Amino acid sequence: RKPKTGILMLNMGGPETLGDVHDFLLRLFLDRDLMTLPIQNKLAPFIAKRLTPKIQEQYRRIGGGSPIKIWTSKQGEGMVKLLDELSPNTAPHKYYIGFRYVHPLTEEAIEEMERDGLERAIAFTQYPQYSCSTTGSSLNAIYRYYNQVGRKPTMKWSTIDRWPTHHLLIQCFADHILKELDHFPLEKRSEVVILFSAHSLPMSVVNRGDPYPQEVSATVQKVMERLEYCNPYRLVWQSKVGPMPWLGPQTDESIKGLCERGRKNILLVPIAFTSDHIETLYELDIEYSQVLAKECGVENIRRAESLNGNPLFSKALADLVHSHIQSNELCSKQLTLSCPLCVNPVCRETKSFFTSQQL
Amino acid sequence: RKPKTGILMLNMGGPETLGDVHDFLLRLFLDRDLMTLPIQNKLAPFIAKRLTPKIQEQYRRIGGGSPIKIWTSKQGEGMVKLLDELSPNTAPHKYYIGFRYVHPLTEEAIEEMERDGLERAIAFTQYPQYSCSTTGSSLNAIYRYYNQVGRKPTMKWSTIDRWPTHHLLIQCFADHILKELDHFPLEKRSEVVILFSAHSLPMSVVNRGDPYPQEVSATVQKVMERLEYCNPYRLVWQSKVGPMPWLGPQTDESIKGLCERGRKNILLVPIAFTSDHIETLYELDIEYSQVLAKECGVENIRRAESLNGNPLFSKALADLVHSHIQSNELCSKQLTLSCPLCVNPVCRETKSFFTSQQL
Ligand SMILES: CCCC1=Nc2nc(CNc3ccc(Cl)cc3)nn2C(=O)C1
Ligand SMILES: CCCC1=Nc2nc(CNc3ccc(Cl)cc3)nn2C(=O)C1
Ligand code: FES
Ligand code: FES
Repeated sequence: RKPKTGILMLNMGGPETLGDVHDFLLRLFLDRDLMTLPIQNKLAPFIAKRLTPKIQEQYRRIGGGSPIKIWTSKQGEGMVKLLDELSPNTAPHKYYIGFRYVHPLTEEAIEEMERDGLERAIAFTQYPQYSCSTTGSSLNAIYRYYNQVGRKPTMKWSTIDRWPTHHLLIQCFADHILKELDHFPLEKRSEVVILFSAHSLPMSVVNRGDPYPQEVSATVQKVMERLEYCNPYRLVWQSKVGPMPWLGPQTDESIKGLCERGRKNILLVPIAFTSDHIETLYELDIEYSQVLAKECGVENIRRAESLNGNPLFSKALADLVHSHIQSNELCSKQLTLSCPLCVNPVCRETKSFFTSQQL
Repeated sequence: RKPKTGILMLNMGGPETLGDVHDFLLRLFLDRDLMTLPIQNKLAPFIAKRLTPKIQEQYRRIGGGSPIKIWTSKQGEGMVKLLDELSPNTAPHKYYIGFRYVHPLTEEAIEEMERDGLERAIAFTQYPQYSCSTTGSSLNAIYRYYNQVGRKPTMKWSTIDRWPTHHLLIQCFADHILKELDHFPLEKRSEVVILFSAHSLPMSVVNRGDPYPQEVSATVQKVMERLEYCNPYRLVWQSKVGPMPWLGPQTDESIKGLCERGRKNILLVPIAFTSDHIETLYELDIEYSQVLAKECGVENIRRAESLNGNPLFSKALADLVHSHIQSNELCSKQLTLSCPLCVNPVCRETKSFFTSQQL
């Protein structure tokens, strides 16, 4: 039977092999929604070639590439198997992967969805918490695609544009935290500090009204509420690059600071990610948990397992799509409000693209 | 009958009359927990005398002084009346007001509680969301009082040090938002943007790991959950002072930004305050809603009523104390973890003061 409903899973993506690193970095630094550097179409290629060896070396240290596509695929397969049973009037369902910076690109996925002749298309961001830098840029690419080709879509579009507090997402995080708490020495379990580590944002993005920090904070609160506040916690921020101000405190300085103040039993939680990638496998697990932690005299530092192949996460994705379909929603209420200090004209056009869709 | 249980309600306070402004500013700029300044003991009286006319004029604009003491007293009386019936084994209950920067000062309240011979003393911060600059500095003052006086307490101490998601606090905000939504023209109700406006913090405090922004975000999420996401919202930050970086976006810039982008129907919500004071009556209601809003061409800008005399809020306070008593908690789990980049040694001493209390 031909596919009736397409679920486009949106992520920035990462290079699968060392050979993919250069083009990954090229697309990243060309992303005007992320950064407006001068002589962009010529300054970004210089940055890409200069940083490729360093970034190749990071991926070599975690096994040669990013696992994002593998995990996204497994999660999508499970989502589809459930949806075909959950929602037979919109079946058969097909998942598509739309990466921002590597193949398959969002634009290639849209071409395939259209070639498949879908009736309905769901832009399903894989970022639970919305940032203009993540979900916003992915959604812009969908709007831009139809604007560049100059023709209108042959499928009815809608988006699941955020889901920071979905009860099954929360249950997954709480399950992985408890599982990891069990791996500390029993005499130190109560002593463990839970560091929720989310990707940071430049302060210039925070200060123009990006909803990401507040939504990440809501995920943290719902998790800790499900855990009945069993351990103390803090929300800290990782992966800052460059010389500009970013939202802190930084994860690495917070680890170092806890250690120097007698808190040497630490549980890291990647609260803004749904699978492993360079920011967990390299930044948290190598740079912080092995190098920094040893330098500071950590007793035990562990990290909750990424959601990856947990079947409850696939259930969460299918439940989100099912509710989205039954409610006839085109987007969240939050998407109808663009950032108060937004300077990009595309954001309003992308918003209107989804709110005006024929049902 | 002799009072048995004292509830010390902690707030920064504000000057009741124009004559109180100078000493209010003096204590404010002498507070090393709130800000560090060179030669503070001679610099602060310079700043205090310089700023007194300006600040007296702000208070003149809202009727001659701060209403905080009035509202705190009404809230405390209602709390006590309920507690005497909720918890007769700890009755009679008596509330005490402990202001940081005006009379009655935290130190004066502690003296009175001790003189009254209470069996039990509860440090009940009136900030639902914890910052080291608000609740932390108030709790430090309790520890420092016993440290300076050289004696030990004659009453058993505990603290309710935060409550950002208490279900009755959330209901009060939701009720006031709905009531104010009804005062917009019906044809614009759906169009209203809800700006949750919380007092900002300097980035130097945020980057230390202060828990405030995450907890404020959690209050916002629970309110909007109760409101069923009926309107788009943003969390923005007010009351920045000085030239250093603070957490944004600023409330004033956000109002102006919305107006220039076509969102001319705005509901302000003071999400980190429990009553009116200068930041609502002057900054929000005069500086932003009358002057700024008129210059930008707002159609309707309103503000949810502060919780003030709402009897449901008094029920929330009594429910908090009652549950605190039943559970034998000395403090939240979160208080047992100091800021990872905290450089102030009193914070740990204060923490230990409460965790170590005889039950
Ligand atoms: C306005 C452009 C300035 C820039 N904004 C940026 N954001 C990021 C990473 N964003 C991110 C957030 C959450 C998650 Cl889950 C993953 C990724 N990198 N970056 C830059 O290099 C320049
Ligand atoms: C002219 C005064 C200089 C300063 N004023 C400051 N205010 C604060 C945060 N206060 C705060 C109040 C209420 C709430 Cl709900 C939350 C937070 N920090 N701070 C400084 O460091 C210096
Ligand atoms: S920047 Fe957030 S909407 Fe354009
Ligand atoms: S600064 Fe937060 S504990 Fe001292």
